Amino acid sequence: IQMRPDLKGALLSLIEYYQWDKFAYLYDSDRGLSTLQAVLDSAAEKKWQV
Amino acid sequence: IQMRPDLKGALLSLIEYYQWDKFAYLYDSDRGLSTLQAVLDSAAEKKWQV
Repeated sequence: IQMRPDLKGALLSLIEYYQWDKFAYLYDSDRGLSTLQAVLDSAAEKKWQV
Repeated sequence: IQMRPDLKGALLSLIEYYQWDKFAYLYDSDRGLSTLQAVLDSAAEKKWQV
């Protein structure tokens, strides 16, 4: 019973609102890279230079 | 006692050999992401577009 909501989708919509294209993604090897894969897989569909 | 040698240094030295600057890194989550962290952390040290 994962009480925490899936944050992957939330952050993906915010970067789309500000219309970013070239940023830096500082990640810690702690909470998992599930939010890192989500933006790395989407780094090809919507182009980004992350 | 890990029999398999570390590949992280080897691949980085070959990419530096072919002198690549923009490539595609198709990784599978199966064998881990230790090599994925090696290219991502070295993506900034040499300024690549992965």
